[PDB]
Amino acid sequence: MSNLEIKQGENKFYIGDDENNALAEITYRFVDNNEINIDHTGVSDELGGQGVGKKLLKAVVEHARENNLKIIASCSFAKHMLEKEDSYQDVYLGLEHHHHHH
Repeated sequence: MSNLEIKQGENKFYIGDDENNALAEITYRFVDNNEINIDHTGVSDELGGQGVGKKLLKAVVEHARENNLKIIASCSFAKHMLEKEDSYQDVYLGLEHHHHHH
C-alpha cells in the first residue's frame, strides 16, 4: 500500500522493500569536488519500458543540475544510457573526438 517511494540511503537511492529487495538502486560518490560518478546501478530491467532506472536517473540529474554537479559513470549501464540521452546533456560530459560539425 502506497509503496513507490525512493528510499534515501548513504549516497544511494533505492526503490524496493528493503536492502535485499532493492529492485532498482543507484549510487553516486563525490570523486573530486562537484564531479560525481554513478558508481553502481543495480536496476532490474524487465522490458525497458518498465525500467525503473529512468526514474532514478531523472532524480539524480535533476538534483545534480540544481547542485552544479557534473555526472560521470563508472558503470557502463548508466554511462551508455546517458550517452544516447541528449536530454541530460547538461551534467553529462561524455567523450568526443572533436569531429562535431554535427
